[PDB]
Parts: sequence; structure tokens; C-alpha cells
Amino acid sequence: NSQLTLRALERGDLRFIHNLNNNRNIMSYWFEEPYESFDELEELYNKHIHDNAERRFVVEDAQKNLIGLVELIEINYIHRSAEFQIIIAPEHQGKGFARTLINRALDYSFTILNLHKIYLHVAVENPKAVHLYEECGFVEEGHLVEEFFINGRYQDVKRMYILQSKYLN
Amino acid sequence: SQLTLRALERGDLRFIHNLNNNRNIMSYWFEEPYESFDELEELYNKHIHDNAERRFVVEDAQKNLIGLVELIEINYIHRSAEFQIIIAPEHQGKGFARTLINRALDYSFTILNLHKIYLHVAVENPKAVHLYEECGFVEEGHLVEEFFINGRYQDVKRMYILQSKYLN
Amino acid sequence: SQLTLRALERGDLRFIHNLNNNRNIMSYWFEEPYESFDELEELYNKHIHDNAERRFVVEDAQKNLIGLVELIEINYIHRSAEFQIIIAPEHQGKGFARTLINRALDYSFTILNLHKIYLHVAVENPKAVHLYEECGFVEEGHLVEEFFINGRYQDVKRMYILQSKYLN
Amino acid sequence: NSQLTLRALERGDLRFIHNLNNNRNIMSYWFEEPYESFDELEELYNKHIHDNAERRFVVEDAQKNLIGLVELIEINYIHRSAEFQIIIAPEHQGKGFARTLINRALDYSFTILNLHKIYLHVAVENPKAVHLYEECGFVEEGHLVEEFFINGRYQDVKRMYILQSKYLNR
Amino acid sequence: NSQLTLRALERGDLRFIHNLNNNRNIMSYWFEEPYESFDELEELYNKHIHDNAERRFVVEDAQKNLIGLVELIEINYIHRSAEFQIIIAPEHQGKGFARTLINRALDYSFTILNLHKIYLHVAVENPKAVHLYEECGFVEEGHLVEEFFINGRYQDVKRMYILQSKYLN
Amino acid sequence: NSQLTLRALERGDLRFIHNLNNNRNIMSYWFEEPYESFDELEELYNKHIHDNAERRFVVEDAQKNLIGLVELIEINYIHRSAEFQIIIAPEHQGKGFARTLINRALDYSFTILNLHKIYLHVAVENPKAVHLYEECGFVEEGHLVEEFFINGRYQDVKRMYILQSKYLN
Amino acid sequence: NSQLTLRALERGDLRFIHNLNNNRNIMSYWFEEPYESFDELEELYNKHIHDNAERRFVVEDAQKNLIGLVELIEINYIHRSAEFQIIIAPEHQGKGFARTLINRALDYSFTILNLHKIYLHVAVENPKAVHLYEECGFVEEGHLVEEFFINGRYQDVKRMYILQSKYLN
Amino acid sequence: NSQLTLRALERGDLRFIHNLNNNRNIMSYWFEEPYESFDELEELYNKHIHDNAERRFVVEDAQKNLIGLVELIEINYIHRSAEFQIIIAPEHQGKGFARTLINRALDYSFTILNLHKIYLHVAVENPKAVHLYEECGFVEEGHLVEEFFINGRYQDVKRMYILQSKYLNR
Amino acid sequence: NSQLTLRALERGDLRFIHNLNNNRNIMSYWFEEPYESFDELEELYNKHIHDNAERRFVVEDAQKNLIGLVELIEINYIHRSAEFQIIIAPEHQGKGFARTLINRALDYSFTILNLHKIYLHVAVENPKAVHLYEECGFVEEGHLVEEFFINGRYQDVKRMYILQSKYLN
Amino acid sequence: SQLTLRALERGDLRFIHNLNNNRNIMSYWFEEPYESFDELEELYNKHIHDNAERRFVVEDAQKNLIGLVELIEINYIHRSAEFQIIIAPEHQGKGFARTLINRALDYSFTILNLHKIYLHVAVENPKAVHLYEECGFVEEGHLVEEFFINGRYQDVKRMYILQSKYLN
Amino acid sequence: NSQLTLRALERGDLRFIHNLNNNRNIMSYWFEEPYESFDELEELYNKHIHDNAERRFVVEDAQKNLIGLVELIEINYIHRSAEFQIIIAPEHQGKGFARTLINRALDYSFTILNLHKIYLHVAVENPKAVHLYEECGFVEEGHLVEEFFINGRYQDVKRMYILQSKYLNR
Amino acid sequence: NSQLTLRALERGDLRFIHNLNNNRNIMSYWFEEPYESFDELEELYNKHIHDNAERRFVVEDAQKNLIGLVELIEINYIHRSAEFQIIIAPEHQGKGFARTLINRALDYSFTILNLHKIYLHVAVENPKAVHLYEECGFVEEGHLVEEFFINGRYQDVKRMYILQSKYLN
Repeated sequence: NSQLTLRALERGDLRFIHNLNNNRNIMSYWFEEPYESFDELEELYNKHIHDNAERRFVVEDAQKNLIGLVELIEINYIHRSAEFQIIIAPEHQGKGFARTLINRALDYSFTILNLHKIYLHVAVENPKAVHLYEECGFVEEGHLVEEFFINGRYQDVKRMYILQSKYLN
Repeated sequence: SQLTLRALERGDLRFIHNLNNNRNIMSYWFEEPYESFDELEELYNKHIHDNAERRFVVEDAQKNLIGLVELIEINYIHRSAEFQIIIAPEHQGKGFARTLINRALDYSFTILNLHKIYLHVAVENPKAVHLYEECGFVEEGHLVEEFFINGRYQDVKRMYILQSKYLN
Repeated sequence: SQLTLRALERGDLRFIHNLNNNRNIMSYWFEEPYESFDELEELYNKHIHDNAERRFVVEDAQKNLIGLVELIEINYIHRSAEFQIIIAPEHQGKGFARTLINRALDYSFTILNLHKIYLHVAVENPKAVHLYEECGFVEEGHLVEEFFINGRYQDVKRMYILQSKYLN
Repeated sequence: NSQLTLRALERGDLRFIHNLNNNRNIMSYWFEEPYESFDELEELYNKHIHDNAERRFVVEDAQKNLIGLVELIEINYIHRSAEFQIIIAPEHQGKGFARTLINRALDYSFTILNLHKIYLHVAVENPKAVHLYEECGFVEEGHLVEEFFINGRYQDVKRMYILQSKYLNR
Repeated sequence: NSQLTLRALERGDLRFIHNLNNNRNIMSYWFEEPYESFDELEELYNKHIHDNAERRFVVEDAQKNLIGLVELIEINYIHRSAEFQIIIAPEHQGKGFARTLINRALDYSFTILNLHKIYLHVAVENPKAVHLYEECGFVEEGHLVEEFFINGRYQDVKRMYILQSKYLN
Repeated sequence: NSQLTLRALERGDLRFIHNLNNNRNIMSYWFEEPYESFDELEELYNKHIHDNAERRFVVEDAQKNLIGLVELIEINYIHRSAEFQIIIAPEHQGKGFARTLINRALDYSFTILNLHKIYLHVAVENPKAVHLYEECGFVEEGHLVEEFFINGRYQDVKRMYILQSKYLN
Repeated sequence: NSQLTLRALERGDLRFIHNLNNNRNIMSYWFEEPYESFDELEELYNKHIHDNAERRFVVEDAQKNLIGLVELIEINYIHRSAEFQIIIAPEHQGKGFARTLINRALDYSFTILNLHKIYLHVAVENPKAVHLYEECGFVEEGHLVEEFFINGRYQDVKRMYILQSKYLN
Repeated sequence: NSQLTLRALERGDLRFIHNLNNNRNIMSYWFEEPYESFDELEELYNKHIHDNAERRFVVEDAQKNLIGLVELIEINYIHRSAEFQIIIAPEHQGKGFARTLINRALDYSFTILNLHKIYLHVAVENPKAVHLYEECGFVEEGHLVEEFFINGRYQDVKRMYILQSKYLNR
Repeated sequence: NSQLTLRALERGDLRFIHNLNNNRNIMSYWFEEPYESFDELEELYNKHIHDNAERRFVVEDAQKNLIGLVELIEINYIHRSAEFQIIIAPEHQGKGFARTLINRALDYSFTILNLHKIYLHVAVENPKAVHLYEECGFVEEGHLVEEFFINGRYQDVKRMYILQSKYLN
Repeated sequence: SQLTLRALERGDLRFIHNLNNNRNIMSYWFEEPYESFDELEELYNKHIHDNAERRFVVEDAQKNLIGLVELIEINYIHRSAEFQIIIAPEHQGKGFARTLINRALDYSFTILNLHKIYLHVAVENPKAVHLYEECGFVEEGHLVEEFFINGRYQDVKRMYILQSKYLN
Repeated sequence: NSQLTLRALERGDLRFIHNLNNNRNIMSYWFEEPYESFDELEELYNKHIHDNAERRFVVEDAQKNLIGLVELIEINYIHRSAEFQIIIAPEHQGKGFARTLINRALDYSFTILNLHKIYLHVAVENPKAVHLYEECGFVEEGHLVEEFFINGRYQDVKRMYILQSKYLNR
Repeated sequence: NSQLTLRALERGDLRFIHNLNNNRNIMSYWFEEPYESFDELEELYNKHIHDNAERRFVVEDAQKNLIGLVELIEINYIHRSAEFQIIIAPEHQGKGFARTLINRALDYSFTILNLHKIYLHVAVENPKAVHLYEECGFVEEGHLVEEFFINGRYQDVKRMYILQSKYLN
């Protein structure tokens, strides 16, 4: 709903993020191996406290339930571009929060970091997310062929993208 | 009258963090409303001896955390300092702005021995530029599209006040 | 069916230490049954980012610590990995061997994208070499007097299984 | 020709590399700023000596004249994919060398590194980069809109790729 | 002239820099104290070698003579702004290289660094400096009152500024 | 010949090593990538100067020419085993120095290092290598199936091994 | 009274010292800015644990109430001289403990460190302290003109002093 | 004369500084021990490169002959006051240079550093130090009793001062 | 009894080991000074966590009572030799556990580290231990004359020894 | 008889600190009665392995902290050591001096194998120089104005005793 | 003869020491591996500069020709005992030097170090090591069975000793 | 003579120091072992460069020849005492430079270092040393019995001492 907010990740939030980072199936559409020790994650978090090339956001409702995660990575201040990554948690999915949350990472990228472009990557075989993004104003700019090994085979992905004005206006 | 002003300590940091992740308060500082505690704590721990800033916490007599005030970029040759100010939204509209701005000019001019104090303020903050004008500040600057805030390029004033006019 | 497989954490380490100081279990790994927690903890803390190994903990649904499984010497050119396995003596003879070996080949072949998996197994372990044979492994090696264990020089098998045959 | 070879980027080759990373003409198509200290080149070079995620190639002829460079970067060892890029030094361009150099690299990635997918990012306003790349076998899979700011203004670039599949049989 | 080119500052140049930072005529016009040991200068360098908020340029002619120093400082990245500062060696002044070297500077920022605003601070009693900024398109936006104490007295400086739009177009 | 002697690897030799580790003909037969900067090589050295699980030998003739490299690696200490590897410089191949240099190697391990087992891995399609190990007393014990990807293709290698007993006696 | 003692400062004592270091008015006659974070103080304390150039003493009664602070700083073992600094706390002042406490810092400087001279600095505009010191045997040796910025203006101070014998005898 | 200039103390000037810090004649009035390693001079020099609390001046003539030094120390930026001291090398004393050197320093402190008060500590048994200092405008504000042990015995020193007030108008 | 086990020393075990390291009389037949701070010991323990040249074992019964300590030191993997050291605690002595425990350090040295020789050192004036060792298969190989200062005078000691087969067979 | 002597540990340090800030006890050691715990703790942590000193704590059977005894400047060539001793004022005049001095000479001569033990004692300590004389020590030194203590320059004795005379 | 002297092992003497620690003939009786980097020799040398537990002696003649070495190791300062060993460089063996060298060492240990017991470990298959050692006064106290693996096979060594007692009176 | 001057010890002098500390004739008379590597010497130096409890003097003649070494050690600061030690190079002995170099030494301590007591320790069987201290005003105050083991035997030394008063006056 409108109650949904975003907030900078925090050390208190690191069990909730670990639990999602070890879920084979949540992690399956992020193209990332489900194996992170709470030691490795914790330490990767600390090493990156001051890395200005990312914003990692924890997603919350009103009753203070952690809904999921929005991430901006690969922020380049020269070309003004960033990669966006969203995970809604197992217990918070199929509830209709996607549109909202995706739209606050643009709101953020665009109304705060003054970015020129946000781009994502999405499995053609997760053809629910691609309609979600479309319906937010993202257009397809590449059919990456056999990019990422997911689940026993090489799987294709769509690079999608929305520009700053487009969102802002 | 009941409003004291004292240095920033450690069990002050969850006050600061809170306000530091608020859009409607940070924008007025132009800053980005993203700072985790780790960042906050660690950046605190690195300036602990930096003699170029005075970070103050505003308290009442009941000792409840009223706001903060900063004297940043203190340059000891030209004796210039900037002044930013924040009242927590929960102590706004109480008539605390004038008192807290004068203690800040009272610390700068009567303790630090400074020559200039300067602030930057959003132009769209029309009931605020007055405040500082009303405290003896005068615009010297119309900054065209200094800060990108809330979707667009925006203008802020550079205002200024000297020891010569606050002490005299 | 009820057996999950997940990365090695910190409040896992008294499980590991225990088994790591057991003769009748370590010998089957050829290793020495001497490792204190300090050694264990500190060596853990030094490979935390080593991307050449995947150390997994076996749990049930009741979440009781069933065993561990390791993918060590992962070489990303030849895509070969070794596979060691341990079930705590208190979950032995329950019929857990096949399930846990297949999840290990399922992690190696379908997540890591590996070409080879290889294990070493005592020759005197005659109801075990079968197990892996029975899981699609085939001896390529009779290692003459590789490991000194339990008083004498002893032989182990080098067995192997490819992504080509586990996926097909 | 056949004289051209690739080898490990060494410490002594950094006054060669600095000079090309400070050239506006070369860099502005590599999409990176034409600015970098020898000190930023060498210290960044020292930080990455052990990084199994890249191979950095100084290209030489038969008389050891420094011709050009070749990177293979972002070397992921799950998906087995990398990014491939190439400069040929202003003094050795337009001599029919690019293909040998693309080939050698794809030979290295595929017959040695064992990668599944070599991909390159190429600008539309560089029509002979696109072309040479097609000749060598690369396929476009993308057209990225105003993805990089380059010389006054936002420009599109293409993505093009070959698989181990395609290169080891032709 | 067309022989003036900008290149990154280098260690082997840091003696030339040293001579301009310990000269009072030039550093007055930089609001900064003309005292800086070769060790401070060089330790400061090493300290800011990876620092993305500045670009420090040496200026060469055709014969590899050393001309001057262009700097872009406080490259802010949200707001896309830098402050521009310059020194033309004493021996090399009043040959009309200024405009071409303020030109090169506006070029970098706006064509490569994709910044919106270039801004400087120019001493009101250094009007030569004032009149070189105005022909390159700078506009006054602040009259900073008693900003710097210099040669025994507190002076005024002008903020002047030029925007990306106005440059290219 | 009797002029071939082993001595510890030295820093001043590490250029000679450098030339064999960046050569593809020789490193194929070492199951290892022919790419290694002088900095990796030399930083790796310093890293393993006190490390008791390897002995790294340079091989000299009478005239102090540099011949080759003998290594003993993974000197395990419970089980008394090492793996033996070798390279004879290209210029120095096929003069029949091999046996004497595999000989010296078996000598060290078994007479000074009191190891029980010497073992190697030899590329099946590098049979010259195979036939040099068998005359020095090595016995095959493994046919490692598709162990190394090399020149575009996954190959087989032989484990071969020789025991302390069989050497001395 | 005679019950008053002195004891080396200690980490347990650091809230009591902080509370005095942030009192504009206690700190006003010490010429020192009232702004020390409990972090800065704590850290300055640690950095100086072994600095033999100071003695920092906490002042206590019988019931274990912390009365104030006596400090010796700038101890020079060549000329034998030190600066003395006393603060009695807000809740312990106007009680007649000054004479006593001042006399145990001499007792200490003189009977223990074997110092030759103790000197202080005192605002002419805190003309209660100057009579206190006089009445302890301190004589005036300079009228420092406009030394220290206190409270909106430059204020004068008396350098005072008592020699070793003078005290000891 | 007018040829004399002050500049930043550099690494190369420390064999000049060592030699004066090891001279009993010079130091014994500066109140400091005539003993210090080059190693103690250079390592202490390295520790203080960034210290905004001091300015250390090598004085030179027109031919860059090393004449003397000048410190301004204890540079407090609330009270805006400092201590000022000066040696003139044994080979360039008694040539009428001291005033230029005091002036230059007071020019630096007042027209650049922006200090409110420059103070010096001078010995009674140095009557031409007291004198030169008066000529330049300094006022005694103190007479410190046996404040320093110097050559066998305890000696008094005076304190003398000028304000920015007095120097910028005369 | 047969219930007796050995286990790698551990940080929890360090009061029990300290208490024995400060017993003049237990430490008297170990030729070692009874003075180790729990700080020195603790720190010596940490420094040696990964030193492969020793095994320090804590001895336990069934009810989890710490019986004493067995130590292997000076393990040399080239000659295969080690020094063995046993202490049974004050409250666990004269109970008949010696034979057992000595025989598990051989069992360990011989069945696990694959050592060739274990040797000890024993005061001729502790002529109970020498019969204990004899009765375990240790033979005397030197009468060290006036080796170790124990209790006011230079005392002689027997170097004793048992070989691997001898034990194993 | 009931008095044991053992090494200095960590939960010993508030004993030591206490005595270390006492004038009437430290003076007899000539030392300065100023040492904070931080100094004490940290200097402890730096000599933990220094094999030139043995710092002992005196306990009774009831295990109450009776005093301390030190063997400092142990030189392993000349085999000389100094010996300082302190009984807490609350265990003084109990007749503990002789027993505790002999255990110290018993540790030095029969464990450390030392040749000399030497102590320095205030001359104005006339019922103490006797004590050590009475334990076999003999003045070799009248140190003129060694130590400044309690307002004035003062003399101390250098006394000495050898392994040759304590063992024989 | 009387020209021979011992002195502190210095940094410059390590290319002399390396060469003897890499000789199979010399080392194989010292019971240590004939293998060690200059880097392992120098870094181990750097780690032990302050170690009061050893004295390491380069032996020289009258013309400073490097003759041989001498260690005294495991220098315990309770029991006052040490291990003593000695090499004489292949080019200066069989010239009647060993005794002087053993003597000098026992002079150092007993008249300077003040040790109670100097002990050496000697191999049976070195009958003139045993012999020379007896001549100098050393007594066997042990015969250690197959204590070291040396040249293909396990060998026994003897232990031999002299006390300060015996050496300071003969 | 009047050409003998003291100056601080310097790194470039530390070879001269090296030659006196490895000479047995001279170090016997210093109660210290004539063995000290150039690395120990030079690492010890660096360690005590800021250390205020010693002054280490080299002694030069007019021609910059290197004469000897004067040291002041254990400069205690409460009690104002140092120990004085000296070496006159062998080549430079018995020319009557001693008194002037013991003189210079007493001069420093008492006129610059404001110490009350100079003390030394002189080997009873080194009476030449004894008779040089007595004419410079030293007085015996201790006969240290069997203090140092030297050339095979434990000797006696004299404490001798001289006071500030007696020097100047």
C-alpha cells in the first residue's frame, strides 16, 4: 500500500537479508549462488559501509515487518546509470506491492541521486517480472543469449531500462 | 530560555541517524536522506579530533532531544564558519528557531572568535530566509541551480553575518 | 526428502569441532583427529571469502545437525571438485547416504556448473565404495599406500562422476 | 600477420598503458575517462596482481614493439562469461591487425580460460568496430539507449557476443 | 593557442606545483597561504590519488614547457557541480593563453564529466580575473562579503557560474 | 650427465622461472595456465619462503647455465608423500638430461626428506613424459578421466607412483 | 578539611571530568573552550596514559565525593618547571578547600617530583583566585596583555609563580 | 637589506638546522638542549608535516645562502596568538639583518596568518636581543624568575609582545 | 582405566593447566620453572594455535574430570622424532593411570603422526617414572650429566626412547 | 609457614594499584606514588614475557593478599638480581618479614640459579636494614643522596647476599 | 694457529653462510636439510637479531679469509647450558684448525657467557669429529638410536659434554 | 687538550661504535659482552632515538678524527641522577685526553642537564680507571662484591660519585 517505505540497510537487518540470500529459489531469478555465510555477508556489508557505488535499502510496512529489499548497484556518476534489484520476501509476495516498491527506487534514483538511467536484468523464464517492469515504464534493450547458468542450463535474460525524464515527468 | 546546547556524544547517535534518514528534513540541508548507523558511527569516530567542526545537540530542561546545530568548515585564517540547523519535526513550530540560532552565533563569535558565519537556505523556504534575515543575516548569494532536490534544479541563498554586527 | 543442505555458520562450529576430534570418523577422511576450536575457528575466519570451497551443513526438518558435506579444491578452469561427506554416528544407518550425495552433485552440476566431481574412499570401506558406485561414481584410481591410517599404509580409491552423466 | 602475440601485462609496460589511458581519442570509445596518474595506474595494478577475475594483455610484434592491449574482464566462474576489449595503439592502427588480436583473445578465452561466452560492448558511432567484430563471429544481442555520456552527449552502444560453441567449430 | 593541452598532474611535475604554492603573488589570488613543504604537497597527493572529487590538471604547450595548473575541485556528484581554479605561471602570463585554458576546463567538465555547473570564486580586486571569466560565459551570482583575509585586510570575492546548457549550445 | 645439480630456487633465478610459466608449450604439460606476471610469481615466492610443504629446485649444469626446474609439492608429513613435477628448458630438451633430473629428485625425497611416496600426474597425450617415468621405476595407479581442459579439450592424465623401498633397494 | 586527598585520575573518573570540561563558566577561567566529546576526552586520556609530562589528579573527600581536579602540565625535567591548574566542582565551591588543595600540588611538585618552579596563569578578571594564590606564596611575574579570548573580548592574565625552597622550607 | 626572504623549511635544509641545534652558543639562549640527532630532527620533522600549529622558516639571501631560521609556534586559533623565535647562523650575525627578519615574520603572522598577538621570550643576559626587539615594537609584559636553567645556573627571562593592532599601523 | 581418553587442549582447559604450571613440585620433575602468569600461558597458547610442531592433549575420565596432560613437542617430520611429557594431576596420582596414558601418546605418535621415534627425559632422582617408562618399552640412551638445575643443585637425567615398529607390532 | 608466594595475575591488579598510589609505602621503594590502572595494566601487558623479572604475590592460607615481592633486573650473565618487598600496612607488624624474604632468596638461589641478590634500603629505616642484615645481607654501599624523597636528598644502603652463603 | 678469531655473524657474511647451508657434504652431518634460500637465511636472520638465546660466530684468519662458523644455541639461563656446533669451510679443512675453534668457543661460553655445560651432538660415522672432541675434553653421556635420518638411512649419534668445572682448570 | 669536543652520536658513526662493542679488552671494562651485530646496534639506536633517559656522545678532536664515546645513561628525572661511562679508542689511549673527556661529561650533566648526581661503576682491577675518577672529584661510595663475571671470574667494582655542588663551586 501507501504505508510501504524504504530505509538504508542496517546491521540489525542482516538475518532477514541472509535468510533471502540462502533461498535457492528467491536467489534463482537474481542469477546469484545461494551460499553466503552470515560471516561473509556481514563482512561484505562492513567492507562496503562507505562505498558510494551502492544503495542497499530495506523495505518495511507500518507494523515494522521487513517486506524485502531494493538495491541500487554499479552507480556511475559520469554516465549517470545504475542497476536495480528487487526481492520481495517469501511471506510478502503475490500481495501487489511490486509496482509500489519499484517506483520508489526510481523515485530515489531520479528524485535524489539525479541519475540519468536505471537498467535491470530479468530472466525471460521469470516472465511475470518483465511485465511488472514494463508496466512501470521499462523497455527492453537486449536479449542476452545464454548469459547466466541457472538450474542446470544457460538461460537468456532481458536488459531493460527507463530514463530519468521519462520517470520524473 | 530553557534550551541548552552541547557537544555530540555516542548515545546521541540514534537521534541523529533518525533525522539523517528523513526526506522532508534532509532536503532543507540539500543532503541525501541515506545514511546508515555504521556510516554515521564510523564517520563520527574519524572526525572526533577534527578541529574544523563543532557538532552540537539541542536539549531542553526536561533534557529531551530538541535538535542539532553544526558549525562546519571552520577555517582558522579567514575565521569563516557555515551554520546548519535542524529542529526535530516534533519540536517544530514552538518558537525555538531564534533562540537556537543566537546561541550558535554566541558560540562562534564569543568563544571561537570568528569573523563570519554563513548559511545556505532553499529559496522555496520563504518563511525561513526571513528568520535568518530577522537574526541579522543578509543574502549575498542567489545560487542558480546549486542543489538538485525533489526532482529539479533549485536555487538557494547564501546569507552572512559578522561578529562586528552580532557583537555590535 | 526432509534433509536440507546449507552453508557453515558460527554457531555450527561446536558440531564440527566434535566430529573433527573423532578417530572413527576422521580416519575415513584420512585426516588427523586433532583440531582444537581455536584452530578451527581461526582457519574458518581465514577462508570465509575463499571461493575455492563450499562447506555445507546437513539438517533435518526438526533442524537437528545431521552431518556435513564439503566441496573442496574447486578449480574454475578445469571445473573439477572433490567431495567429502560425514554423517554424525548418531544419524548413521538411517538411509541418509544417497540423498545427501545427490544434493551435493545437484549443487555442483546445476549451480556451480562443474565438469567433474571426485572423491577418495578407503579400500577397507567395502560397504561405501559401492554407495558411490551406486550413485554413478566409477573408480579411476587404486592409490597404493596413499594414506597412513590406523597403524599402516593403506589404499584408497579415486572415484569420479561427470555433469554429463549426472545431468544425463 | 602471424608475428603478433599476447603476453601478461608487466610493470615495465605501464608507461605504455598510462599513455593510452590518457588519450581522449582511444578512451572516449572505451567509455572511460581519459585521466589517470601513473600512480593510480600502478597502485590499482598492484591491488589486482592476484585477481583471478581478469587477464590483461600486452600485445607485441616480432621485434617486441608494443602494438596494443587486450583485457578479458568480469571473469565469472559459474556462468563462465567475460567482457572482452581491445585498443590498438595509434601508431599501429589500420594495418589489418584487429582480427588476429580478437582471434588470439577468443582463442585464450575458449581454449585456455574455458569460458562459455565472450561479450563486447561497442558504440554505434564506430562503424568499423561493429564490422570487424561481425567478421570475427560476434552477434549483437542488445542496443543500449544513451547508456554512456561520451563527447558532449549521450550515446547508445550495442552488445555483441560469441559462445565457445561457435568459436571452437569454424 | 592550440598547442595548450591538459594532462593529469604527475609526481614528476610536483616541483613545478611546489613553486606556485610558495609564491605570494599567485596564492593571494587563490585565497590560500603561500606556505607548503614539498612533503605536505607530495603527502597530500598520495592521500588523494583515488579521490574522485577532484581532477588536477597540468597544462603543457607544444615544446613540453610547463604552463600552469587547472583544477576541478569538490566535484559533487548528486548536484553535478565543481569549482574551477587556475594558475598561469608568472613567466607565462599575459600572452592570452587564459581563455583557451578556461575553455579547455569548461570542455572537460561538460563534455566528459557530464557536470551541470561550473563555479568559481574571484577576488573583487583581482578584476583581470573577473573579466576573463565573463567572456567565457560566466555570470556573477554572489558577492561574498569579507570572505578572505589577504594582505593585511579582509576582501570581497565574486561567485561566478556557467551552466552545461549554455556551454554546448 | 653428472654436471646437473639441484639447488634451491633463488630470487635472481625468478626471471628464468617467469619465461617457462608464460610459455604455452611447457605449461600445457603442467595443467596450469601460461599467464603469470613477474609480480604474481615474485609475490607468490615471498609468500611461501617459510612454507615446509614445498621444495623448489633450479637445475644447473657445470657452466652455471640454467637447465630446468624440479619441484616437490604438497609435501604431506603424516603420510610422507609429495608430488613431483619438472620442466627442462626448450633449448635444453632431448639431450637425455631427464632421467638424471628425475633421478636427482627421487634421491632428495627418499634419502634426505625421508618420504615414502613420490607421485606425479602425466598427460596421457604427453607419452614421452609417460615413458621417462616408467624407466625410473614409476608405476601407473590412476587414469584420471577428463581431468584437465587443455588446448580446447578436456584430457586424461596418468597418476604414476614410486615407493621408498623400491628406490634404495 | 584535612580529610581532602589527591589521587591519579582514572577511567572511572571520566564522566566527572567531562561534566566540568563542558561547563562554559568553570571552563571560562581556564581559557579553554567548553567543548569536549566524551570520545575526544576519553581518547586524549588514553593517548596520554604514559606521557610523563603531566600529572592529572582527582580530588576527593572522605565519603568518596569527587571534589574537583588538580593538574600539573608542561613538566620539564631540565629546567624543573610546571604549570598548575585547579578546578573545584560546582557543588564543592565557596567551602574553603582551595588553600588546602593548592598546597598538595606544591607538596607534590616539591616533595615528590623535586621540581624547581611552579607557575600558573590567572585572569585579572577572576580577582579572587589571584588572592588565593598570593595567600599561598605565589608572586606575579607578568601582566600578559590581551593573551586569551574569553567571552567576547581579549582578556589579560597574571603569570604567577613560587619556587621550590620557598615552599619546602 | 631587501634581498632577504623567508620560505618553508624543506627536507634538504635539515643538515643546516641540525648544525644550529647542536651549537651550544645559539641554543643555550633558545633555552633548549644543544643535542639532537639528524634522526631526531628528521623523524620529528616527519611527524609534524601537517601541523597547522606552526610555520618553520628557512631564511635565505639573493644567492640562496642559508642565513637563519624563524619559527612561529603554538599557533592557537581561538585566541589567535603564537610564540615567535629566531636564530641567525653564526656566519651571518652582526650584519644588520635581525630587523628585516623580525619584520618579515610579523608581516607573515599579521598580514597572512592573521594572528592577534606575537610574543617572544627573551633572556636578560642578552641585552641586544631585548634591544632589537624593542626597536621592532615589542613590549615587555613579564619577567619570569629563574624560569630556565641555562649555563651552570638559573636565569630569568622576559616576555615581550606586539599586537596586530600595533604592527599594521606604523 | 579403559575409560581414560585424550583430547586436544582447549581455552576452557587453561585454569587446569595453569594450576599445574605453578606447582613447584609437579613442575620439579619437568625441569621447568614454576612461574607462568595466566597471561603468559594464555598468550603462549594463542601464538602456538597453528604451530604444527606440537600436540598438547588434555587427559579426561568418563565423568569429565581433567586427569592431567600429555604433550608431544619438537615433532620433526624429516627424522620423524618427538619429545613426550606427561603430568598426572595432584588429585589423580598413585591410581595406576600412568601406563594407560603413556600408551595413548605412543598410540598417537605411532598410529597417527606415523612418527619413527619418541624420546623423553627423566630425572634419575624421580626413579619411579623411569620404571614406568621401562615397563612401557622405553630404553635408556644417555646419562645426561648435570643437565638441569633442580632444587639447589645440578641433577642428572636419563634420555630414553622407543621406536615406531617396537610399539606398533 | 602459612605464607605462599605466586606470580602476578590480572585480578591481582587492584591490589597492586592501591599500594602503588600510597605515599608511606612507595617512598620506601623511593618510587613516585602516582600510577593509574591504565598505566599499571598496560605496562603489565608489555612485560608479560619479559624474562628479566619475577613479580610475586604474597598470600596466606585464608588466601588474603598479604603483600608483593619482586625480582627485577635479573641479568643472566652475572646472575645478579635486585629484591624489593612490600607488606600491605594491614599485614604489617605480624612477623611476616623474615619468612617472605627467605622464600625470595629460595626462589632466586634454588630455582633461578642466581649468584647475587641485592637490595636498596632507606638509611632512616633503622628497624629494616637490621632485618636484611639479620637475613644474611651485608651493606656494601652508602649511597649519598641517591633518592629524593619527602623533601630532601637522602641516603640508602646497598646490601647484598650470595647463593654461596644462603645455600651454605 | 693463533691468528684465528671469532666474531659476530654480520649481514655481509650470509652469502658465505648460504653456501655452506646448501652443501650436502657439510650439512648432512649437522643433521639439517641442505636447502635454504638466501631469503630464508636473511629473514630468519632478521627475526633473531635480539635473541639472547644464541651467539653466532663467523671465524676468520689474520687476512680476514672466512674460515668457518660456530654456534652456541639453546642458551638456557637457569640450567646455564647450551648446544655447541661447528663447520669449517671445505677450503680450510684439514689444516689443524678445529681445536683452536672448539677452544675459543668453550672459552667464550665459559669465561664470557658463564655457562655451566657445553654439549655437542656427534655422529658415529664421523670418527674424527668424535676424536677431536675427546682431545678438547668432551665426555660422551649418550648414544641416541637412529635419532636422525641422514643419507638414505637412520643413523645413531652420540652426545658429548664438558662442564665449566673441567675447562677452567686444565 | 682543547680540541676534544662532544657531539651527539650519529648513524654514520655507528661503525666506529660497532668496533668498540665487539672488542674484548674494552668491553670487559664495561661489564658487558663483546658481541653485538651491526643490526642489533643499529636497531637498538632507532629504538632509543626519542628516549630522554640517555645522552650518547661521540668525541672528536680538531681534525675530525674519532676519539671515543661518552654516555649518560639512566638519566633519572625525579632524583636528578645519571651513570657516566666512557671509552677512549685503543689507538687514542694514554695521551692524557681522559680528564678533559670526563670533564666535558661532568660539564654537560651539571651545567645543561641540571642533574644533581653523577655516578659510575669502575672495576677494582681496572685501577687506572679508579685514579682518573678521583682527580676529577669522584668519591667512592660502594664496593660492589662479585658484581660482574668477567674473564672467567666474578670481580668487584667501585661505585664512585660526584655532586652538582662540588663541581661548579
